[PDB]
Amino acid sequence: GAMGQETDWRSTAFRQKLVSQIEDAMRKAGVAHSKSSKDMESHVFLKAKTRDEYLSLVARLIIHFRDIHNKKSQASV
Repeated sequence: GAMGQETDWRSTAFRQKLVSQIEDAMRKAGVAHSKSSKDMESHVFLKAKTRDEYLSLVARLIIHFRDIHNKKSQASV
């Protein structure tokens, strides 16, 4: 798989993998404004209080991206 535990979201592998996801969704999402994925993920982390807060804000971000590019929906940035 990838990992067994779940009490170390501060691990490089963790943030790393997540960073790639956000970068992938954005790419296919077709957007441009903020600094960059790396910068976006970094902010979310420092903005989060726990592995949940981050994983939460991250998911919403990725999902919102898929919708914007998905079209035929609301999509409000």
